[PDB]
Formats: sequence, structure tokens, C-alpha cells
Amino acid sequence: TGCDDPPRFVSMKPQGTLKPSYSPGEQIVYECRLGFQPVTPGQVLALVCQDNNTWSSLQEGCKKRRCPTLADPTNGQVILVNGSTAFGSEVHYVCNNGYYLLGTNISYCEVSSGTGVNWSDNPPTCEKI
Amino acid sequence: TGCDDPPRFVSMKPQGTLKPSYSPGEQIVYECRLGFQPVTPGQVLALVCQDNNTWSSLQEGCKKRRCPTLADPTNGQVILVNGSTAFGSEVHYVCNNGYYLLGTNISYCEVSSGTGVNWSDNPPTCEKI
Ligand SMILES: *[C@@H]1O[C@H](CO)[C@@H](O[C@@H]2O[C@H](CO)[C@@H](O[C@@H]3O[C@H](CO)[C@@H](O)[C@H](O)[C@@H]3O)[C@H](O)[C@H]2NC(C)=O)[C@H](O)[C@H]1NC(C)=O
Ligand SMILES: *[C@@H]1O[C@H](CO)[C@@H](O[C@@H]2O[C@H](CO)[C@@H](O)[C@H](O)[C@H]2NC(C)=O)[C@H](O)[C@H]1NC(C)=O
Ligand SMILES: *[C@@H]1O[C@H](CO)[C@@H](O[C@@H]2O[C@H](CO)[C@@H](O)[C@H](O)[C@H]2NC(C)=O)[C@H](O)[C@H]1NC(C)=O
Ligand SMILES: *[C@@H]1O[C@H](CO)[C@@H](O)[C@H](O)[C@H]1NC(C)=O
Ligand SMILES: [Cl-]
Ligand SMILES: [Cl-]
Repeated sequence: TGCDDPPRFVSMKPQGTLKPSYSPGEQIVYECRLGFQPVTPGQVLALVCQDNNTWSSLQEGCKKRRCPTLADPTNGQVILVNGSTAFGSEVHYVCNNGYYLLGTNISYCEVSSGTGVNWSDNPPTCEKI
Repeated sequence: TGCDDPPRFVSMKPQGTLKPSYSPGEQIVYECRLGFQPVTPGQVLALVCQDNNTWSSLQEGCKKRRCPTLADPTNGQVILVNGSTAFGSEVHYVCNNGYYLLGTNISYCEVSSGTGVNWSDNPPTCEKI
């Protein structure tokens, strides 16, 4: 009879398109989601439909990427409102009294190319008034 | 003779309605599309039919707005399937085993007001079974 629905993972997704049923011996190859990277590069991540008609056990193979850390602009400050620079986080820029924020005040950690995250915007500056 | 077809832009559209033909000296003012915002606010964006009957050079002036970042619901997870919270992306909500999803499982980053994007739905929760 075989294996039906593959489990959903935190950090991975099926590499290709899933079919309705799987028979013993067939495998689904997984790959990191957007914004995640391999825990151990080169490691092949796969589920196998087994003879006892179960899905085999697959350890989570990927981890959330991080954007580069960010310095305070001169005469102002960057706030890691989400507690980190992990993918899917944002940062808030503010300026000190007497200064005016020139540029973007919120920046987002996003996928830049297939491999890599980056901040959506450059840092602003704090200009004197 | 004059200038005929103004180029269509990635991030901008003409502010008003276009006429069949333009003469040298006339200008078409551009504005951000729905779901975009100025790259450098204040900067006036316009094409001008020049005297050499060409359209002037206009850099792309706007950039895709972003929706606010999203936290994983307790006992579950939000998946930025498109790699960002940019206008016109979606996120998927999933719950851990033992938990069911109470609410909407897909949220879309949409235009909310003239200036503004927001998610189409509030986050669901994950409740025990
Ligand atoms: C954001 O990511 C979502 C999820 O991956 C994208 O939507 C998905 O788009 C794929 C195509 O890339 C759709 O696949 C299609 O499946 C149908 C049958 O399901 C098939 O007839 C087609 O030939 C095609 O293979 C998929 O259904 C769709 N999934 C969902 C949940 O909407 C979306 O395109 C991405 N958005 C942006 C802005 O990049
Ligand atoms: C289905 O068969 C597989 C064997 O291919 C079982 O996996 C093994 O299970 C034992 C006991 O749980 C472990 O000590 C081994 O390390 C497992 N091997 C592998 C490769 O995973 C699996 O438990 C079986 N499942 C059911 C429901 O019968
Ligand atoms: C990162 O932190 C921001 C700021 O606290 C979170 O965005 C706020 O979320 C609250 C609800 O928790 C909303 O009421 C606000 O509208 C959001 N603020 C802004 C400026 O949009 C965001 O959810 C957090 N992101 C992650 C990934 O945890
Ligand atoms: C047209 O004239 C402008 C100067 O107003 C010049 O910058 C542009 O390169 C010219 N282009 C052509 C095709 O003649
Ligand atoms: Cl810091
Ligand atoms: Cl996240």
C-alpha cells in the first residue's frame, strides 16, 4: 500500500514536487527553505518510504540564516527589536536629539540570492539640524 | 514631430492620464505604484520630451514597500515562503504536532491605504487538541 503524506519540517522543504502516494523504496529529497542554511554542508537530506510502510526518520537538517550585525550610525542607534539578525527579523534606526534620520528607518533581513540573506536597506545617517 | 510612447517603469506610473503625442518641453510626472514607496522621498520623478525628440533619462524612483515582520505563533511557526515580507508576498502558518491552527493559515502583504501595506489577516493561534 505504501506511504501517504510526508511530514512537514521546520527548516527544510521537498526539493521537487510531491506526488499523492509513495511506494516502499521511494525517497523524497529535502532542501533548505529560503532563509535557512545546512547544519552540515553537503549532507544529503532525504526521507525513504520503508518496507513497514512508514516514513523514515529525518533530523532537521538546516538552520535559520543570519544577516550581518549592524553598527549604530553616528549620532544615533540601531535597535534589534527582534533580539537578533536572523532571517525574518527587522531593525529600527533612530537618531539622537538634534539629529534627523536621513534614509530608511526600518530594515529587514531577507533572501538576497538563492544562497544568502541581506538587509533590505542601507543604514540611514543622523544629520545635524 | 515630437515624443510618442513614454516607457513603462518597474516601480512608477504616470501620475495623470497620458495623451497620444507629446511635444518637446512637455513633461510627464511619475509617481510610485501601489505598494511601492520613494527611494529618496521628496525627489521629483519626471520624464521630459527633450529637443532631440528623445525621452529624457529617468532612474527608477520607487521601491517595493514591506509588511511588518511576523513572529512564530506559540507552538507553531510562520514560514516566509517568498523570502521576505515585501508587498505581494505571502506567509504560511503551521502548528506543531498536538496543536491545531485557529485562524487563517495564509496571510498576504497587500495595499492597506494609499500609503501603506499590511497583512491581509491577523496571525492564527495554535491550540491544544
Ligand atoms: C510565494 O511562494 C508561494 C509558495 O511557493 C508561491 O506560490 C506557489 O507557486 C507555485 C509555482 O511556483 C505553484 O505551483 C503550481 O501548482 C499547481 C497545482 O498546485 C500547478 O498546476 C502549476 O503548474 C504549478 O506547478 C503553487 O501552487 C503555489 N503555491 C501556493 C500555496 O500558492 C508564490 O508564487 C510565491 N510568490 C511570490 C511573490 O514569489
Ligand atoms: C520501520 O523499520 C525501520 C527499519 O528500517 C525501523 O527503524 C529502526 O528502528 C529501530 C527501533 O526503533 C532503531 O533501533 C533503528 O535505529 C532504526 N533504524 C533506522 C534506520 O531508522 C522503524 O522503527 C520501523 N518502524 C515501525 C513503525 O515499524
Ligand atoms: C520584531 O519586532 C517587531 C516590533 O516589536 C514586531 O512587530 C510588531 O509586532 C506587534 C505585535 O507583536 C505589532 O503590533 C506591531 O505592528 C509590529 N511593529 C511594527 C513596527 O511593525 C515583529 O512581529 C517582530 N518580528 C519577529 C520576526 O519576531
Ligand atoms: C538628447 O539631449 C540630452 C540633453 O538635453 C542629452 O543628455 C541626451 O543624451 C540626448 N540624447 C540623444 C539620443 O540625442
Ligand atoms: Cl547593537
Ligand atoms: Cl521568522
